[PDB]
Amino acid sequence: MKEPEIITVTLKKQNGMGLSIVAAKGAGQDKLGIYVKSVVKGGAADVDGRLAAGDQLLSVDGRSLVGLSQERAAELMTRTSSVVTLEVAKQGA
Repeated sequence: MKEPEIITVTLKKQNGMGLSIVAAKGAGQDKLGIYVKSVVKGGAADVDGRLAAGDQLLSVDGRSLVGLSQERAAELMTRTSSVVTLEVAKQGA
């Protein structure tokens, strides 16, 4: 069985979020997680070096995006305060 690495990271907003995301399902998960399609060079997450491309997102600022659409997650990420906590999962398919 595949065993990824999920960790909650805390980053701030410099000029939005330069990274692609997707709301789909997978294995051992009958919901829709917010996966990271890619990260635009220059973004706070890219420059820092925490999350990577082809990852999964569960919790955001204390909340949980388990079973939400790409719009709901993306819209929620933009409607956040200065600091934004995100729990990424080290995986890939």
